[PDB]
Amino acid sequence: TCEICAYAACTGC
Repeated sequence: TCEICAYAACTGC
């Protein structure tokens, strides 16, 4: 999912 931190959910990024 967070392959390139694609989604807003992908925090830290």
